[PDB]
Amino acid sequence: PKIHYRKDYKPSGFIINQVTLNINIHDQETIVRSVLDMDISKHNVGEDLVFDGVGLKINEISINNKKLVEGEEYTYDNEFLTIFSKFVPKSKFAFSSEVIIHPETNYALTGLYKSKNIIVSQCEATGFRRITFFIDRPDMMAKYDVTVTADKEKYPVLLSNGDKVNEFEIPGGRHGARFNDPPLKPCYLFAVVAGDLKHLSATYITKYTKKKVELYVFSEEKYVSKLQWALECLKKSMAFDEDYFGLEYDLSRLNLVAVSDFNVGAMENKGLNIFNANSLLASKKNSIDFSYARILTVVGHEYFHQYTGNRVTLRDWFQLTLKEGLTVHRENLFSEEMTKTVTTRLSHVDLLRSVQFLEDSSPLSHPIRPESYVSMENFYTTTVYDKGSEVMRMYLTILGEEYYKKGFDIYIKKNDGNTATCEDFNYAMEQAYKMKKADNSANLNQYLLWFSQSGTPHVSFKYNYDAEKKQYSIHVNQYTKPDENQKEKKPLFIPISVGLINPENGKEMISQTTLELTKESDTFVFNNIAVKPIPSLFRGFSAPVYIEDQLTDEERILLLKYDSDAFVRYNSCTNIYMKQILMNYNEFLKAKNEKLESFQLTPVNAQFIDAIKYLLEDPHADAGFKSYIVSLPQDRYIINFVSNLDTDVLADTKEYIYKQIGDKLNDVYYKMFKSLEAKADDLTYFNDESHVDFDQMNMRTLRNTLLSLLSKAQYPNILNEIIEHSKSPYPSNWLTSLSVSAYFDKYFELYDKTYKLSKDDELLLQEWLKTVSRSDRKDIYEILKKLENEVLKDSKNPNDIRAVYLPFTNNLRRFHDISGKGYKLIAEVITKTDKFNPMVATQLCEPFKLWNKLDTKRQELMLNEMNTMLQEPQISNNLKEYLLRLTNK
Ligand SMILES: CC(C)(C)OC(=O)N[C@H](C(=O)NO)c1ccc(-c2ccccc2)cc1
Ligand SMILES: [Mg+2]
Ligand SMILES: [Mg+2]
Ligand SMILES: [Zn+2]
Repeated sequence: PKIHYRKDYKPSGFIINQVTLNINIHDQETIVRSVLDMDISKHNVGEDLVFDGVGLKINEISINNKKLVEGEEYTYDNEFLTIFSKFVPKSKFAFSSEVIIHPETNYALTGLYKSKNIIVSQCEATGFRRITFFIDRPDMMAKYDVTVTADKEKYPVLLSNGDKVNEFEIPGGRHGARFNDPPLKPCYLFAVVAGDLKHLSATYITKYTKKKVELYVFSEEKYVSKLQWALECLKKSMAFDEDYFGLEYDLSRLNLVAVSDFNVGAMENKGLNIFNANSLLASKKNSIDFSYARILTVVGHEYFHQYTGNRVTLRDWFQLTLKEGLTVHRENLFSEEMTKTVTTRLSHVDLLRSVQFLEDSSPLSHPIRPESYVSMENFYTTTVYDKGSEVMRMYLTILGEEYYKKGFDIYIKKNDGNTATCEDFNYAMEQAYKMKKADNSANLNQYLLWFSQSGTPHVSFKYNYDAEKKQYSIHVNQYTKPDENQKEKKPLFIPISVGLINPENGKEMISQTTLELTKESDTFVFNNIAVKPIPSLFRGFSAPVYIEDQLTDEERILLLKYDSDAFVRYNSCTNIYMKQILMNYNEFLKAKNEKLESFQLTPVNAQFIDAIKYLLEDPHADAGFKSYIVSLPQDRYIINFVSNLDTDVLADTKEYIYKQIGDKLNDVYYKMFKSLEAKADDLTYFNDESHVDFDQMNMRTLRNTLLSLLSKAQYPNILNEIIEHSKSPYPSNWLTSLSVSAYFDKYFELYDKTYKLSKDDELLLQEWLKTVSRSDRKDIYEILKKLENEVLKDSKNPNDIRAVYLPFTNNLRRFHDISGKGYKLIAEVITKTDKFNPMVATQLCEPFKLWNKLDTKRQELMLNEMNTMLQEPQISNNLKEYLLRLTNK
């Protein structure tokens, strides 16, 4: 099993200048003819010519139109084509090949494959080698001339990168289209699409050069009515890149295409972006609210790649976070500006501190620029993407908007049209840093540690106030736990956005301030501080760290009520909850361990409950924010703070705390559920697909959150509200009515009712599957078996498989059943999926990521299932490598 090392990067001994492809799609096979115009590079040392080529059936290969013969002149082992150097020309030459591939049975969804009745490619990272021979690495830049042919009736729409320069009929009911794409690109940005596609289109005029850009969004005919929001999102994306970054689209056309079978959300192939249908298609009748932010995010993300990834590309795959962290950051700026809701930023933090922090404290922990890899398909992690985006965001926090924009433009101007590394970006930011600090001595050398050092830093605080001196001190300490990547962790450049709140009137006591912590510890002193403040720390979540604020619950309540920063308010709430959770957890644990006949639990702080009521009853407070304060922290966040976590004890702990708060606030919750109805469920724009109101969707989130709390509590006659809710036109509402009805005898009636509403829309049915999967049912294992037999069956669609099983794995009480039956079940699904789609099989391993954080019995149960999966004779490279790293084998 070959390990690739970052330190080992060396340029190729060859050059590929021109790619000319003929892709001939037939019923039982696809024939790919390729001519590569090549040359010898300055780094060449007379080596064999070795192409990547995986699963290809060779008809013939040639050099300069002379047929090569197997054994004497070349070898092929289904992975590498090796042409012996004595037969490799010493100057410019042409290599040609004809291979047969089989998209119809390509269920791994990499290379060229069939999704329903659409032929589509997915080449990032190393998929182009599954289509034809190539030196499949992103620093091999070439020009592409691509012809596609196919049955005209089955495949009337043909697409590839660049301009369509010819269309022609072919005897036998076939037809062809030729696409020429002169600008250099890496092969992972190649794409082809063939199918009976329908479209919506628009013309966009660029802000400065006034170029007309044709925008096309495509789907199968059945779902063409779900394309409108995507087209709007694309127009929004283009405008934002223009307005914030001064960047215009450079091509005459941009196509977006939805397909049903896709391993991830979408892919940024140049001028031809390809999407999981669940991240492009929506309608108000057939989609839950979450779809609208999802499409905005994913469309935005692939568009922003056109600069950060496509025009400025990667030298090698170790630089992945340079395009992904940066593009996620750009998409976050975009979405925050489009939604105008504080919950956008909060949702990203919530995801980072649960999922990414868990990864970073797991055996899988890696820095955002790893030192090695075995599987590129396993490389696309929340660390690289989401911690990457926070590292990219910190530059903006450090520099401020004006100088950040200056640095970013330096990066784009200097590297446009070329490959780049993480150092190039840091260099550009450093120039802006020098400008900002007004001295050419300033540098960001220490900042590079964010790329190389793994683990989550812990930042802790102590305070001092001298009333006579009016002098306030913040003592700050950072620490990163040693792990397998660094025995000794170095201090990072940590920017700490801070405010000081006057506790008597809630007002700001200082101007905007970002502390630059660059040592293991520092003391920051403030003069003329008239009264002892409450510090507002890491505003906007200004660094990806564990925050230990060392504040009392009284101080945290004051911030929650009166601070100006949404994240600090939310975090203060989070911290109050965590203190309660840890306390009650240990009390339940003791009772379990000692087999106590009686014991005491510490109640929830009454002033905290009062503060929640205060905020809920404030008509000017934000609905989305309100939904966060009545929800306990995610389980995957909590587990970062507890050793040997007993999931049953945690379930009892959460139950107690929710019941404590509900016993006081349920009447408030109910009053709000009712008073919010009018605005939340307003139908005025239900048939306008371009009208999207993120505040109104947040009101529905709040209502559905409250309905869940009230239902669990068996609030008097709440079943009436549930039934009425099931009749709402909004799928977010009537799917919610299904999951909250879990606690009542009407569950299977709503099950059938909502299934009937869902079954005739592919994506809606998948949302229904998720709702059933995450239902809080005691008979959930029987229900999953029912889903398997009646709906899922032997579908190889990753959306179907993920919908049925992943939400269930978040059922704390049931998935972690002490019998191990839940672990057994998902391991069986992983092994089954691994036979046809290793990438998705590895995704389905996600619940096992915390295995060594659980109680010893559950660790053993999980470890056993992973060892069982590892012993399967037919285990994929993906799954084997992943489980070996996860189990520390
Ligand atoms: C959600 C968000 C938008 C952040 O990301 C995604 O939807 N897609 C990613 C991505 O970065 N798109 O730009 C992405 C991730 C992985 C692949 C891949 C890698 C190997 C093989 C096959 C596929 C391909 C794409
Ligand atoms: Mg093959
Ligand atoms: Mg299907
Ligand atoms: Zn991306």
